[PDB]
Amino acid sequence: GAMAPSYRVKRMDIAKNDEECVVNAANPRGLPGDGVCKAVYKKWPESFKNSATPVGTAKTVMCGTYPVIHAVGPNFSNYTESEGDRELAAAYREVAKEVTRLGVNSVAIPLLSTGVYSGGKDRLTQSLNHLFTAMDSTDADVVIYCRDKEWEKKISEAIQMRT
Ligand SMILES: [Cl-]
Ligand SMILES: [Cl-]
Ligand SMILES: [Cl-]
Repeated sequence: GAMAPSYRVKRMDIAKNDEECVVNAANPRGLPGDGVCKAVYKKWPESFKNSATPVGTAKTVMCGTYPVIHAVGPNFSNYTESEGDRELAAAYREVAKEVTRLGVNSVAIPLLSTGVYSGGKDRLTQSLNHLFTAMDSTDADVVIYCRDKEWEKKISEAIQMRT
């Protein structure tokens, strides 16, 4: 575990993370995809061997000894708000199980279902709160990656609000 487990946020490419493992915002089919998933495919393509997994689950594949946790958030274009919310919470719970199982002291994590899978809605708060629900009981240092300056501010405020 980390000596004083923390949450931090960074505005940069998660493919350049400084953590002991990465969470991919994966598609269920293990395809290279777009956004976070395409960056993860370019950086850790070996981790896409048998990475396909259902919505609401996480499947870890090693790239060398570096773990890539493929977490499949719901596409809110396809799910109802209710079912999508349930699956988004579940994906994060599976990430917490994997991070725990791997024994890492740190993890780089994107906000699941906030991009192409958001169904055109702002889901920062919904996705981050499900991340917290899942990760709060873990003792890894969590580093949340985002790309938008306004998101960085909002994520940072939500972290600081709890401390
Ligand atoms: Cl960058
Ligand atoms: Cl997404
Ligand atoms: Cl972002």
